[PDB]
Amino acid sequence: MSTTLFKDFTFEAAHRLPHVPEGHKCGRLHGHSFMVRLEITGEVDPHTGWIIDFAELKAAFKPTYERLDHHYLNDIPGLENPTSEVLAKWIWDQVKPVVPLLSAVMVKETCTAGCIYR
Amino acid sequence: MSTTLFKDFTFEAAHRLPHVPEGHKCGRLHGHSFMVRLEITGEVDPHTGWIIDFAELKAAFKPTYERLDHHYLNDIPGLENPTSEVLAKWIWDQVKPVVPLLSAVMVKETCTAGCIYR
Amino acid sequence: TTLFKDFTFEAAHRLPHVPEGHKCGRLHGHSFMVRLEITGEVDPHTGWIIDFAELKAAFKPTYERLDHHYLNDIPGLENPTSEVLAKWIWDQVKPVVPLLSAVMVKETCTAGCIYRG
Amino acid sequence: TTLFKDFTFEAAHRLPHVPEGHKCGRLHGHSFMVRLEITGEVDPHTGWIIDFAELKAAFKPTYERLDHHYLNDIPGLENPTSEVLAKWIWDQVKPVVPLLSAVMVKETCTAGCIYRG
Amino acid sequence: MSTTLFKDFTFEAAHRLPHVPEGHKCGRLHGHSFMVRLEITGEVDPHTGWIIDFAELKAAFKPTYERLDHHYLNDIPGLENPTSEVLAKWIWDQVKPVVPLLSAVMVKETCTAGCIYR
Amino acid sequence: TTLFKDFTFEAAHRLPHVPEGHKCGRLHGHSFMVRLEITGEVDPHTGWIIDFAELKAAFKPTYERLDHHYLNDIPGLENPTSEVLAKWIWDQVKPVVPLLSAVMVKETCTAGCIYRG
Ligand SMILES: [Zn+2]
Ligand SMILES: [Zn+2]
Ligand SMILES: [Zn+2]
Ligand SMILES: [Zn+2]
Ligand SMILES: [Zn+2]
Ligand SMILES: [Zn+2]
Repeated sequence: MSTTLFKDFTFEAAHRLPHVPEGHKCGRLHGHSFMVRLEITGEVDPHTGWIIDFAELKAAFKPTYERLDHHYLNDIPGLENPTSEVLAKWIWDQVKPVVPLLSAVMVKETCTAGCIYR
Repeated sequence: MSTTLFKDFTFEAAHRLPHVPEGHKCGRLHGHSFMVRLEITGEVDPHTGWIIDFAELKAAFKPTYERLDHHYLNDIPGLENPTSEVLAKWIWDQVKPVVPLLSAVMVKETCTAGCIYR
Repeated sequence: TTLFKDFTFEAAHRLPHVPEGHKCGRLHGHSFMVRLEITGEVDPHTGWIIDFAELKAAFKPTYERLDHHYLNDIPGLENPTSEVLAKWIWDQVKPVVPLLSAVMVKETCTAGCIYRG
Repeated sequence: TTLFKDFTFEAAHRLPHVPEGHKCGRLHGHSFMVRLEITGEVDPHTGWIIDFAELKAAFKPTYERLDHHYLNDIPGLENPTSEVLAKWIWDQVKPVVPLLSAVMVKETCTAGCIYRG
Repeated sequence: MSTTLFKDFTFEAAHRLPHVPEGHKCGRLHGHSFMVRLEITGEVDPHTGWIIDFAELKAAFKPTYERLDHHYLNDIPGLENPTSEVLAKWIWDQVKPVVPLLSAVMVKETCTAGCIYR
Repeated sequence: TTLFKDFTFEAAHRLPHVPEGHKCGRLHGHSFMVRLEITGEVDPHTGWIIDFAELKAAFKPTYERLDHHYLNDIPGLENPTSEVLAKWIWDQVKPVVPLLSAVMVKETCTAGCIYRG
């Protein structure tokens, strides 16, 4: 049987949805306190007792983090439609290359509402 | 690989357990601040960038919601034994017909205790 | 210096004096949070105003009266609003916990009430 | 006796008067929490200081002005810090809710601000 | 399709990591407010409407609980390297024998960081 | 107007002056929450009482003394109750943050302590 590990970051940005019908609240400029969850799966080095470091995880994420934190998302190439579904994937795509063990990504824009890409 | 989405509602009702041994706290009339989590899986329309709406999800749930919120659960046909296990299913059963993408239902009666039916 | 301790208990209530078919008038329930908070000086030796276990015991009677119960049944709780209810709690505990200074009650996660003094 | 009600709304803002390329000066956003809290006596009959639904309605105008909006656009919110912002809210509501006694605003989960009186 | 159930406990202990490079914050004596989640899967007795009791679950866990709560973890045989990965497993191992339905164990040492063994 | 900022740090402690084999006397630990809160007037131009980053820096020394450490080792923290501990923190920070008005410490999620003034 298997072990997975998981780490939460939060960040602050503004976004808007380009393709919502004209009235929709969601297409007005607005913002959120997003939460992101990286999750990794793999083996547990018998010496460190770790799937992986974390210092190493943080710093691998960080440049991707910094691009979103306290920023407007539609200006980031890839996120012209900054939906949770689109964003969760956008992350997977940036970090999967530098974190091979990336198992799944989760994005919550509100307390009460989220998204999990694999 | 695949994307799932998820939405939290909370509601207020009273319930009691019909079949607990005579002393049990749980068979006295009492109530809870329940939390319910609908989760859907499916594809991400390339134009909307959405698995589905939400306004559309909310309103599809709503009649089922309204029947539980600020109500006593044993009076609802189906919930004569308003356990989490029984309730989580009871929901699946009402909403799966109107939300084909329903992937799983979660019911938490306390902060610290829940149930996930699929 | 003030301390404060928090408890959830799980119960039912309806409000009797509410309009027509208003939804708080239908027998419902909530997961409630109660916060006793107390003010005194720390013992220069224990480093404590009270245990937190001295507290627990002194509450426990009132606590099991409410947890997993229906509130309207409880003399003094005909009409169990947050306001009635926090006050009622204060009346029960102030005798057994003289240092006690506030009682806070929350029905839901987002509403709540403080009965000070 | 005090009551308090809590609301999240979801919005964008940037701070105009901040150094160089400081990160709060880049157009960002937050999930905000607002807490109105009010002080009065309970009706000896309703058991209430106010509904919580009387409240909701009296706020609702100001609330939809902020939710899902950009704040700098809102006259009086050029410079939307927590401090500016809680005060601004107080100025809008104190007229419509005279019992109102504090306004608390939180940008993030861990920072926040109370504008009393 | 299937029902799983889940229960949260929290506990207080101190631990340190034996095998971190010399500076690391993590190898200094420190402690945490850990959270543990037992999760069970099985069938729902049609009379009780329960996968299982809980009173029965609690008390089956309890001796294992008591050994960790308000204790230093490196002194417990098995936990000489009290990492989340190692600890989550350590639990599985103690409770799986007395709770056959144990489906998965979760350990969170901070609000923002955890581990799920199966 | 008051602001408040929140920090978790992760540490160990035991209480020396506690009965027999009482469980707080066994070397344990907690995830602690510290809340500095401060009261002053907002700058009519910045819209701020303080940064939140001016704060962070002024705390940081005391903060890394506690985070990931054992508390009984720290002069003045023989006997690290919440009460001792919040006060101790106040004594360290009030010099570096004169506007500071409360310090709140929480051992667990449900207990806690405020050292005002
Ligand atoms: Zn949005
Ligand atoms: Zn129940
Ligand atoms: Zn109610
Ligand atoms: Zn900001
Ligand atoms: Zn640690
Ligand atoms: Zn302790």
